[PDB]
Amino acid sequence: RGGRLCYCRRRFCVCV
Repeated sequence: RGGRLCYCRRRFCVCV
């Protein structure tokens, strides 16, 4: 429920 994941683009990632 809600949201929780880390996106990875190029050579850097980010959470929420």
